[PDB]
Amino acid sequence: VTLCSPTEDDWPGMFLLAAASFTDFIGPESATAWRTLVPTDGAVVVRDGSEVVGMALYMDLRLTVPGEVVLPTAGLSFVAVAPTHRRRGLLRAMCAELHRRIADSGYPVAALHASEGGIYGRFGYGPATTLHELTVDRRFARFHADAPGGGLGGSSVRLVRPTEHRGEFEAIYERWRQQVPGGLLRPQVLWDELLAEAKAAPGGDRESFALLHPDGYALYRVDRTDLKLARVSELRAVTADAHCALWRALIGLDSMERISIITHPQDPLPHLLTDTRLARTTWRQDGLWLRIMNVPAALEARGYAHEVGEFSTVLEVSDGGRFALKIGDGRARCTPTDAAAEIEMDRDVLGSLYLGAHRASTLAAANRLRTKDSQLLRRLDAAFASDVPVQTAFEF
Amino acid sequence: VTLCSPTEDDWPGMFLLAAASFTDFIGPESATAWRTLVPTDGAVVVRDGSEVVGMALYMDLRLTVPGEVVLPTAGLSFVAVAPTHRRRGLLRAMCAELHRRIADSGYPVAALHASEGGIYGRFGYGPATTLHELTVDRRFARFHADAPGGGLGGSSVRLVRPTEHRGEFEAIYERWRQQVPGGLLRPQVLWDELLAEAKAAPGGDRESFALLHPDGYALYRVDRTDLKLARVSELRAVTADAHCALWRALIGLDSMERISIITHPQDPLPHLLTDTRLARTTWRQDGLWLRIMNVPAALEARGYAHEVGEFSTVLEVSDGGRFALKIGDGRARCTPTDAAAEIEMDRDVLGSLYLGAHRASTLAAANRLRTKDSQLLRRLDAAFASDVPVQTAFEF
Amino acid sequence: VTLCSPTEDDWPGMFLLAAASFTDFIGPESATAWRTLVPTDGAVVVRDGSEVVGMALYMDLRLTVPGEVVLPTAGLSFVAVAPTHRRRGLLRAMCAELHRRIADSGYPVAALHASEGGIYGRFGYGPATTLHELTVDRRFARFHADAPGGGLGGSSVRLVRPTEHRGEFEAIYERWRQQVPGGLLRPQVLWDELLAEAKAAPGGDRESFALLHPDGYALYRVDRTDLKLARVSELRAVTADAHCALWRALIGLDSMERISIITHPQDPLPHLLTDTRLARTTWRQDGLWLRIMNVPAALEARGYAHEVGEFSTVLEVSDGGRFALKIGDGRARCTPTDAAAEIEMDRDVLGSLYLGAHRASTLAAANRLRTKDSQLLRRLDAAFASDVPVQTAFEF
Amino acid sequence: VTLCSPTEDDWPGMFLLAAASFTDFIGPESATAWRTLVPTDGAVVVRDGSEVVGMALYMDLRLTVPGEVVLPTAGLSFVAVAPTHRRRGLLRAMCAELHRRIADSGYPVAALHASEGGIYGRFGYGPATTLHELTVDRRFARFHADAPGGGLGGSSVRLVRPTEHRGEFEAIYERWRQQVPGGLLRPQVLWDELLAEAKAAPGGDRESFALLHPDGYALYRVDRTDLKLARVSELRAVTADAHCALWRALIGLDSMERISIITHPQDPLPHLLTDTRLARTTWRQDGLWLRIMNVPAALEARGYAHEVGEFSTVLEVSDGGRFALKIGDGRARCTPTDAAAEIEMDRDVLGSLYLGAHRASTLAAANRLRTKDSQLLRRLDAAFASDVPVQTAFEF
Ligand SMILES: CC(C)(COP(=O)(O)OP(=O)(O)OC[C@H]1O[C@@H](n2cnc3c(N)ncnc32)[C@H](O)[C@@H]1OP(=O)(O)O)[C@@H](O)C(=O)NCCC(=O)NCCS
Ligand SMILES: CC(C)(COP(=O)(O)OP(=O)(O)OC[C@H]1O[C@@H](n2cnc3c(N)ncnc32)[C@H](O)[C@@H]1OP(=O)(O)O)[C@@H](O)C(=O)NCCC(=O)NCCS
Ligand SMILES: CC(C)(COP(=O)(O)OP(=O)(O)OC[C@H]1O[C@@H](n2cnc3c(N)ncnc32)[C@H](O)[C@@H]1OP(=O)(O)O)[C@@H](O)C(=O)NCCC(=O)NCCS
Ligand SMILES: CC(C)(COP(=O)(O)OP(=O)(O)OC[C@H]1O[C@@H](n2cnc3c(N)ncnc32)[C@H](O)[C@@H]1OP(=O)(O)O)[C@@H](O)C(=O)NCCC(=O)NCCS
Ligand SMILES: NC[C@H]1O[C@H](O[C@H]2[C@H](O)[C@@H](O[C@H]3O[C@H](CO)[C@@H](O)[C@H](N)[C@H]3O)[C@H](N)C[C@@H]2N)[C@H](N)C[C@@H]1O
Ligand SMILES: NC[C@H]1O[C@H](O[C@H]2[C@H](O)[C@@H](O[C@H]3O[C@H](CO)[C@@H](O)[C@H](N)[C@H]3O)[C@H](N)C[C@@H]2N)[C@H](N)C[C@@H]1O
Repeated sequence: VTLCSPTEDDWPGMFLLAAASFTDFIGPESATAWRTLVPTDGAVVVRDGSEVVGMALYMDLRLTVPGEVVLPTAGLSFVAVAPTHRRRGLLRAMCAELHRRIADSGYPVAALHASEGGIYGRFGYGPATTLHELTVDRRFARFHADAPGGGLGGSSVRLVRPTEHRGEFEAIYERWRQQVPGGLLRPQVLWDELLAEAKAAPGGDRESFALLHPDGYALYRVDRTDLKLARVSELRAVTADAHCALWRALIGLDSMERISIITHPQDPLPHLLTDTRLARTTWRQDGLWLRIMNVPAALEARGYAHEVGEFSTVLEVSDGGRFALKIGDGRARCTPTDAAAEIEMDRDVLGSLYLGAHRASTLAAANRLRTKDSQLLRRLDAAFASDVPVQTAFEF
Repeated sequence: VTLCSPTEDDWPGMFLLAAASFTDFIGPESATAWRTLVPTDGAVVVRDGSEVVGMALYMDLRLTVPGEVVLPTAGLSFVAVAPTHRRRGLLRAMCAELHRRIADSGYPVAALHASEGGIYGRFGYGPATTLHELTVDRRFARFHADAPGGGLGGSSVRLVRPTEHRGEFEAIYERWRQQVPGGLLRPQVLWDELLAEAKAAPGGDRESFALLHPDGYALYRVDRTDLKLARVSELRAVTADAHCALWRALIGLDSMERISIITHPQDPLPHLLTDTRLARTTWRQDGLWLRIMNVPAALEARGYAHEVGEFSTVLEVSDGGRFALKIGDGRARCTPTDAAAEIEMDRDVLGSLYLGAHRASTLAAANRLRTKDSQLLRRLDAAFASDVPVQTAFEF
Repeated sequence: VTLCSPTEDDWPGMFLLAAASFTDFIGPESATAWRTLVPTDGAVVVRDGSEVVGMALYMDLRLTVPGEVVLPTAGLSFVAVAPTHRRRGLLRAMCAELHRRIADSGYPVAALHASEGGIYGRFGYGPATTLHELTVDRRFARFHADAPGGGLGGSSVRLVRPTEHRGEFEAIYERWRQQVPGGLLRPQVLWDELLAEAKAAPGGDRESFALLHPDGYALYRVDRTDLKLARVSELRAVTADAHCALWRALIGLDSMERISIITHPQDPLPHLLTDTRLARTTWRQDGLWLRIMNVPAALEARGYAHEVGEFSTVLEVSDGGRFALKIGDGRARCTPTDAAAEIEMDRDVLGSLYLGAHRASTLAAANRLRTKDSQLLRRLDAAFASDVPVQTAFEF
Repeated sequence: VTLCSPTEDDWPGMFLLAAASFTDFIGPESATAWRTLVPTDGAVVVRDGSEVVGMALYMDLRLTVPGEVVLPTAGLSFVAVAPTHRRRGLLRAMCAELHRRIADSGYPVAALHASEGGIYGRFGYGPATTLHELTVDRRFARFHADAPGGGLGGSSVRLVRPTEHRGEFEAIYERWRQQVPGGLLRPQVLWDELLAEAKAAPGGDRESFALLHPDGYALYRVDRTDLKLARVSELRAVTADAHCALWRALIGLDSMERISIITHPQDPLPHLLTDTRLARTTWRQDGLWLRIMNVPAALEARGYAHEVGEFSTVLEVSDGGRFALKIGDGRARCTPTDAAAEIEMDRDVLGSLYLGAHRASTLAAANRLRTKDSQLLRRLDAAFASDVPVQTAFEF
């Protein structure tokens, strides 16, 4: 039982572990298209002797952080251990090895989508974003008088087939993912897989449809079993007008009873209607997890709030070291130090705070970050707060 | 069809309307005990001729706003129109007559709990707090190493009967309601009714039990049909230690599978556990609704964030007039004016912003509040943000 | 095992059988009030030897048949055989004995409400009325432009306590039950029990409410578990304006989501709304069962349609004999004969046709009534067709 | 916003609008086969400017009315508007244009199947047939002694594969559709679609089977998820003997617990069983909708009841003129007039009455048809009543 990099002979064996560990595994076909994003020396395997019984890999992704700064991010995926080799310490060996490779490759941050909220708590990964499923009873849904595009006249939204307007979607998404914190770059290979999942599979999902705006798009599909529910798989909108214009079209679906969308907590849809409660939050869960690899490099690259007063403090990470942090006028200075620490927090506590979805005061009451200065807490709350609402791009 | 104040002969007719309109009507018995909080001329009735076919009233309450300031608040309750006289315009007359009396009684703000999120949107009421039902699978629940009171020793929490410790609960709640925004003063009569609902009703609710801490308490009861669920009806905790100590006791219930609590979104519970995903938000809804009656009086009495630069702007309320606002050092200056306005919003929009549950940027994207200056928006978001997270006190 | 009339000592044993056989047994308390409607030698018991192990009785009722004629009707009720003595022939012995007593007392017709549609098919009882449960989604419900009382002004419907208006309910019901086919007389003892079932029972049903009109009333209650459903237990309307005005009030219950009512197939409610489909038929079942005791007495006393041409024919009942029937201008002559039979049907087939709920053409297609004259068949459909729609009064 | 006839270049765009608006859309393949029934200039489209956003068409169909007379009927189908162009008045323009085209082609009546019972209420369409689902628990279902084919002997029903016996099915249906009111002519192209849906689709419906009587056929299939329910999609029987013969076969399916069938209210199935209540009506809805295009041409071509006295009256339609009607001996005379009106009804009210599914007394109670003569009402009920029970043919 040892650890090494995989070969071409290992890939048929890696699909077998994937299909048995992941129920939503996209088959042996699509995993090759996802492989084009995995860099060389970006995957680890464990053999027994010998059959492959452990695997874990990261992808080269581009995550947008607050202040429209794009960071190279290691996207952890395909992390699976055979049921016959658990409790031994294969995950502990694989994840510790990959982080060593991620740190050598020069990645400031590492990210993943968790299957459970307890596996990746100690590994330094913290829930950085929040998924927020909204379900709208569209039969009662009526827009507020203040909602944009209230008058009569040719609406700027069109009902189009998703595969026939690909070039337009790639352009809109690119404009979205650069200005919205949490946005990820979608390469050519990922549009290939997303657009192939739009056509109706025999015995699977229904045919997807698209609503097209010059500054946004809605990618929806009717549920296979619930023929009265339209499930919006994707909603990208650049302008505030584009968001409202796409929803007037979505509630326009007179064939449907309900419209469901997995979105972000600060979605302005509830206020867009007369009855705010008609946009019910049916489901809430953490989305994208973050592990800050390079502490000073990640904190400096992020954009902060201009509203907060200029302050300086010494921050301590569990086993990441001790860092001096200077925040003022939107930008931050971060350099390694050894002066007396004011705030003490674990590696995963910084992960949650980074994108600004979780307040430090909330984590302080939970005693996840410790400080004797209560005024410093109020300043970290304001400084880490993102100007543009945090969103989850896509699952990987 | 005429509107007037109720006499002693009207109450028997009023209880008829109340029982036919509200399914959870406490009965003609308990409604008289709730009446002791309604001031003279604080109720209105509509008769047909003659039987009463429309009623509305408010209660004298004390709401705590950001900055530990306690405001006199009109608590709109018992608002019902007979099913034989709907679409006739009885509510429009009654609510207008009560607001008149509320303004003449010098109340800065009015408050209610909505049965539907669309009825009171036009009357100036906006969702001021947010409810957040957390269901924790306690079997999988394990506390984080950072959680307070992690070591062994005699726990300061006791399992006591709620009716036998009334003096302690009243003392703890009074401390809680004064320091937490959204907190309401609970008089002698409401404590009488709360403890009356603790005892198990024949064929109804089960017997309530209490967990008592020197600085907090937990009121819970087993669900009538779900024998494995413990429903925490009330959780009040003054100190950060008390919150954690009470939750160790609640997860200590080895008889139960799940512990459910209706709380606020900023609850530190999920971070207390090793698995944050175990504290599942099963239900989300608006709680307390607010209508600002006296605009300058309400805004000046409120405490604001220090972590924002001093600014001044002219705010306009759709039909409430025009006001100049100066925010600096956590306090605000507000007086009526007629100089050009920089921000335009409806009366209900201010209600949502007041306690600081909703951000101004979110309402701006929904075009509920309008401005040309985007810098002002960022400042309004930070200034209105509550330091101590907002909580819903009780339902009325 | 012997059959005889019951004494005073038998009653405590009868209530044991009733409680063990009927789930909705009103207890030993209320069954004594129902006993005041059972005439002397109108009840039979079967003892073992000695304990009572079989019971059956009939009540002196007054059924209104087409043409506003009221016939004294024996109402079979409390028919139960102990589980320890079934498949023995106790029911066949009891029912034959009661049919002897009914015919000796001189009742033209016999009536019951069946627990299964197969037990009383052989005994001569046929499904005489059809129950029709309509559940209306009142949130979507909007009245048609042609619906009576569709303007502004004081509505003539009141929301009242049912127990405080007994005098008016009895008066309206009496006017209703006399003009509507299938209507039964309700004695003082039954109004006693009806109003006693209106009050809220601890762990049972909720408090019942009433909507009163000069020419009609509606008794409704919110379901014990479904707090968004209001069940109309009773809707007596004399005039067409009363029916419409009560349904404006019923849909006026803004507290509820759905209004359910068990009524008749010829209810004008669906056409009273803009969308006829909003009044969905959620449940269909047979109501009152009818067995003609005296074939010539019943057919003569009934009222027939004036539209059909005058015809004379000979009909035969399987074991009831052969009768010549002369139908012309509302009234009919029925005298026993030995001439050639043109129509042949079982005793229960006449029972179904009598009130005019089931057409003869439907039974002829099923071969329940036989004839070689198809022109005679069309004349039977028109003649037995009730001018005023057939309704079920109350269950017994 | 322009309305015109569709070209060949419009069809790919029309399929997109069809698939998005209809969930049960038969795909771009099958819609071409249905288009062989759409006559030249029998379709309309609305373009934006240009993309097609509104569409509506009618099919050349042959409906059988009471009296075995077959009328050419325009079958409205594919009527849909884009979700981006609703509340604009596209349906009002399209339907009015088609009604203008239908009248020019010389059609007496127009027909459709509605998605909601409120959209086509004002356009002149009324519920003309009634759907009636019956779920029979075949485990308890035992046939009555009077039911045809009682004793032993070789049954004249066979279990056959539907695709191998196309010739007989077309022969039986043609006999059925000509003698039964509501019967539609099913051309060569529609039998292609019906038999193509018989084969088991991967992940969809299961293999369809057929029961063949020389005078009737039964098309059934086991439900996708409910492996104990046999869904009878089609039951056509010419003789009353065949109807009973097929049901002995259907209840013969010992693999099933329940047999469901969407039929008509006057189905003689319950009277075939010893327990009439085993044939439970689980579902009840309106079927075919009829708009009378030519008032005198349709009324004269219909067969009326012989069992009614001869009468003459003047009928009006709100905005469709005034007509003199004379009914006697089964046939009617109708010519446009301007003499004082006796009966006043909307255009859709006549549609409901025409096929004889809805009684005039019920519609007069709901004030949908007004007359001061109550005697005239009783005669309209008897005259319009169809001798042969009305049935829904197929869904279009
Ligand atoms: C695959 C995998 C992580 C388990 O491998 P494993 O061999 O049990 O992991 P290890 O033995 O190295 O465990 C190391 C630590 O992680 C924790 N851990 C591992 N799997 C866990 C799980 N499913 N839930 C909670 N904690 C887990 C253990 O508590 C352990 O702590 P310790 O060091 O104090 O003993 C595990 O998640 C699994 O089997 N899941 C199914 C496949 C899957 O869906 N993967 C997740 C993709 S995001
Ligand atoms: C009680 C009550 C307001 C009904 O009275 P009503 O006579 O319909 O009220 P009015 O006719 O004065 O309504 C005036 C306006 O309020 C709106 N409105 C009133 N009740 C409403 C409801 N239940 N939902 C949505 N909007 C409502 C109407 O749209 C109307 O607008 P308009 O002025 O443009 O016509 C109504 O809320 C009700 O019946 N609710 C059930 C009883 C209850 O539980 N009370 C509410 C507790 S929050
Ligand atoms: C009460 C009662 C009928 C049972 O008595 P029993 O001794 O089984 O009746 P018998 O043996 O005299 O049955 C005589 C005939 O009636 C029929 N019958 C009796 N009970 C029946 C039932 N529950 N369902 C269908 N048919 C029944 C039998 O087919 C039998 O026919 P047969 O003479 O060809 O054998 C029976 O219905 C029962 O026990 N029900 C529970 C109490 C109850 O609810 N009463 C009925 C209210 S309508
Ligand atoms: C197709 C269609 C009716 C939408 O068109 P539309 O542009 O909204 O119709 P219009 O704006 O011309 O509406 C005209 C009238 O019809 C009524 N109406 C339109 N759609 C309606 C619906 N879904 N339900 C009830 N009423 C409706 C409106 O009340 C309006 O009345 P008004 O003249 O008093 O304002 C609509 O049914 C739809 O979008 N559904 C999806 C496709 C479908 O299923 N069609 C029905 C096939 S049978
Ligand atoms: N317009 C504001 C409305 O507020 C209240 O409704 C509210 C009820 O009062 C609430 O009931 C609560 O308050 C009542 C007393 O009013 C208590 O008896 C009960 N235990 C408690 O749950 C219930 N939980 C929610 C409901 N919206 C008033 N009853 C009616 C009034 O019209
Ligand atoms: N063979 C005819 C049978 O009719 C009745 O059953 C019927 C019950 O009497 C009915 O109960 C009704 O009648 C009883 C009184 O009999 C009322 O107390 C009750 N509120 C009311 O619902 C109930 N709704 C239906 C049931 N089939 C008799 N109880 C028993 C008798 O054998």
